[PDB]
Amino acid sequence: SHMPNLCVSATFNPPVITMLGSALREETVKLLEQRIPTPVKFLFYPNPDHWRMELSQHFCDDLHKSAVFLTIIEGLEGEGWNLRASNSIRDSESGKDTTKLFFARR
Amino acid sequence: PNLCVSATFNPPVITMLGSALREETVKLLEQRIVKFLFYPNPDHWRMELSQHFCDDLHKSAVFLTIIEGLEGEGWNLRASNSIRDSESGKDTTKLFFARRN
Amino acid sequence: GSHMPNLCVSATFNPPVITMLGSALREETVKLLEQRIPTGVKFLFYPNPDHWRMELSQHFCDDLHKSAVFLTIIEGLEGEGWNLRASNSIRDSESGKDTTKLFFARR
Amino acid sequence: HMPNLCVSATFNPPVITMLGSALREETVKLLEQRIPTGVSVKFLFYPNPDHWRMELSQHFCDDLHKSAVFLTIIEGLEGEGWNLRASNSIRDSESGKDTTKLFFARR
Ligand SMILES: [Cl-]
Ligand SMILES: [Cl-]
Ligand SMILES: [Cl-]
Ligand SMILES: [Mg+2]
Ligand SMILES: [Mg+2]
Ligand code: NA
Repeated sequence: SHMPNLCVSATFNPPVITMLGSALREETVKLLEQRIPTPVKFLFYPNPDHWRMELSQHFCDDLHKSAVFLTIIEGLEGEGWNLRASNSIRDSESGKDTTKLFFARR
Repeated sequence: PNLCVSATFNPPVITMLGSALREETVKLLEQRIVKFLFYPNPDHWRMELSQHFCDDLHKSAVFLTIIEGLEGEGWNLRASNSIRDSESGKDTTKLFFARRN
Repeated sequence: GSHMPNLCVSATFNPPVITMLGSALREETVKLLEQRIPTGVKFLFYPNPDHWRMELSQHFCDDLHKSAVFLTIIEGLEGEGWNLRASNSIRDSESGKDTTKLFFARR
Repeated sequence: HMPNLCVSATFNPPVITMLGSALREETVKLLEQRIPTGVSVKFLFYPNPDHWRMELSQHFCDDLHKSAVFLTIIEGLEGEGWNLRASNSIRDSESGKDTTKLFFARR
């Protein structure tokens, strides 16, 4: 170990954001839960340990999805997490798209 | 500061989000890639090429011009992703940039 | 082999099938990942193209566990001197399977 | 002013296109030799936009061979001074074709 990474995954719609990473501190999660709506919360779950936020009453179009990704990337960069890679898929039957963002420590 | 550029085809619709994006950078891209129009909430620049059709090769050329234009302005490419929507027949690609500072 | 070797790790779901390509991938790295991935079974070697393959036949990874699998692979490989450079993913509507690729370069 | 390169690969049959004004023909020839070796043909030049295109009409690549093609391209380019920065991919359900893009920078 000693090489911590972070994965943020975002599925739409409705928006469901998950954050995974062994060195991810709750204080980082709390900073992002204030940025993303700009009083919805991230809930913690184990195996694998992660934080999950669902915006049940929200619908994001392409522009607002771009804004969500940007706020996450900017918030995490300020916390010492650098963006290294991303990927995305769209599921034709559910009509949902999922995007993953991978970060490394500097 | 970071920047997200999103490009949907077809017709081409290019959106650029990032508070630190200069209007001078936007103008350089306009000449490289009709104009980008500014809109608030969220603050962004949007260019729509209604009378244009870009095939796979021209989509690659559009991405390259955007990346090269932004690199010269101090924005480094960090990641990308893409999806194709089977019902609309449209594909959307995102390009993420970070400042070299 | 002018300037530094590379790796490609591909993962298809479901069931999870992980493939690792790259001539410079040492068997010691493959063993470390074998211990890591279930925590988040062995890799078998096949030629033409040379690669390591692991199947988890009795497993069904939801989206969260897919993210955990990618993270364990990235972290394991980073500790071994392999830096993540890019990723991509597709979903096949007819098979219902998604495939994600992770590309690494030497430090 | 900074040169970048985009390599796009569509399957099946495999069609590889390379765009980037600063791409040397020596680099094109190197990849021309590497790509068939990864799966075991030439790249043709076309204008508007200027690019190199290779076909393998008599070939059908499974997911493993697609990974091998991407890896050979990345490794070949890295030796030529091109660093991998990003990738993306889509699958078209009606044509049954998948397209992957690989972006490289000289820096
Ligand atoms: Cl992607
Ligand atoms: Cl990427
Ligand atoms: Cl897709
Ligand atoms: Mg994709
Ligand atoms: Mg990507
Ligand atoms: Na990258």
